[PDB]
Amino acid sequence: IVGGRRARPHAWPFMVSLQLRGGHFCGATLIAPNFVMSAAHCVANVNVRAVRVVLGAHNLSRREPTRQVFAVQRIFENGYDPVNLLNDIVILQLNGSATINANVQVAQLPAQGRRLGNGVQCLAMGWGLLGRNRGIASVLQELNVTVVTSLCRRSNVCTLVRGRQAGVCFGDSGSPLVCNGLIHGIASFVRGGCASGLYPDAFAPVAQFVNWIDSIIQ
Ligand SMILES: *[C@@H]1O[C@H](CO[C@@H]2O[C@@H](C)[C@@H](O)[C@@H](O)[C@@H]2O)[C@@H](O[C@@H]2O[C@H](CO)[C@@H](O)[C@H](O)[C@H]2NC(C)=O)[C@H](O)[C@H]1NC(C)=O
Repeated sequence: IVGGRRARPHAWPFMVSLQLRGGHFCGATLIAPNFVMSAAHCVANVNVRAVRVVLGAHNLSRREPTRQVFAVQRIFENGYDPVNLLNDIVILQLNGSATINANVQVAQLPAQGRRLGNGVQCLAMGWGLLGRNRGIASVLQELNVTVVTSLCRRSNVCTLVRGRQAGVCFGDSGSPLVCNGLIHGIASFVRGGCASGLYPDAFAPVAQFVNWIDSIIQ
């Protein structure tokens, strides 16, 4: 997240960090005790059996007892198109079920097909790069963004910060976009580099995949 701010500790208990030996590489959202939702791009070229799903985290640089770590048991895809950057969503079934508490919670999803109008206010978040040249964040970052339909296709939910350069960046892919209390997007891709101030950030439109999601998590 470029130009954002540190989130209050555990302000978003549904926020997930996907990690590999080296550490954080993508975000995710807890949508049920044993299911997380992320971007298909995140697991396209990675050894799923090596991925660690970290719940209840805030500062990735410190050892946190509030954390709960799981492995990926199964993957559910929905037609991800790596060339056109479409259907960038995947559901990862965990090797166990999370203990729901103050630091680990299930997110609320929108109604199937619900679209967001131009002007909707959302909150983007993630442990991605802090700048168009700053590196991965230690403390979870959040950012106020506005939904825009221009310079965006109907197959995406896009957002833009006006009056300054800010937005999601590398490492934020798969992270949730919260709008009106519901997870309406999954960070997918940027254009013109991070926080260009020109191209809106693109997210997978969660609302379009609700019936699919529900068929899997019950
Ligand atoms: C910046 O964003 C915060 C948080 O956004 C809201 O909550 C998110 C979880 C998501 O649901 C978004 O769609 C929401 O817009 C805004 O904080 C709210 O501020 C109002 C007063 O302006 C207050 O009454 C609410 O309780 C706050 N909500 C929360 C959860 O903190 C804030 O207004 C935004 N600022 C700007 C200038 O956009």
